[PDB]
Amino acid sequence: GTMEELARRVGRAIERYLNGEINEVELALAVGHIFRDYGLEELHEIVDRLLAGEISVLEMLFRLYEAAVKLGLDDLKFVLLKAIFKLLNEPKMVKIVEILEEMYKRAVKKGDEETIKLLKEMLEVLFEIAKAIANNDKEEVKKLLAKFVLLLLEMVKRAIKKGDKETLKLIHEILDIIAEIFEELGDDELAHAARLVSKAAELALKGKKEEAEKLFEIAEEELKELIE
Ligand SMILES: [Zn+2]
Ligand SMILES: [Zn+2]
Repeated sequence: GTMEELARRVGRAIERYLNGEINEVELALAVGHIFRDYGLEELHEIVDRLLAGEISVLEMLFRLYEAAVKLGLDDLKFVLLKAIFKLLNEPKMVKIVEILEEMYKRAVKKGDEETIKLLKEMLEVLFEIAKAIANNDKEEVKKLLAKFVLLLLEMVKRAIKKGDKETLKLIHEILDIIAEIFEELGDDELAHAARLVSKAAELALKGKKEEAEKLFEIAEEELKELIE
């Protein structure tokens, strides 16, 4: 079939594995069969390694995401990222990925193609965040999240000059989750920058978009200082 149903089938298989309905060998066999049915041999060879016991579920998910990036499958990328951030116990990152998927789905049904690139770059940043979390590199996670907040700031700046309103609400929700994550990581300046960007977005959405700009410059300057 189409690449839309492949992502749904793979997501259902991984969800069954995570909920405990099936085991590792059953998951490997089912996902390999799904990949072979759609003609994707490169993903099938990766799943063969999990079937052979060489690698684990998380490493296989990472390799599958890297291969899907090269192949250009987007819904598969979102499914794989959600599965990765569910294997590592982080509900907040899963919520961020869910909101990002909603924005991508809204963007693909219209002519907006500039936001697709932004969502791709932020997917790259989130993948790097997951890789740093897997290595327990807590210093790199903060820098990657700062880059993610800068990308969200770029998106909100682009959206304000347009008529989009639900984009502002989704970005505000994402920024609030990011600020909560920063607070739980024992940081306050980056959390303050995230909340400043969120406040600017909310002020622009409310109707007062003149006070939003000074907040935007203040927040971006602070983020650039804290990235170094
Ligand atoms: Zn095989
Ligand atoms: Zn404070």
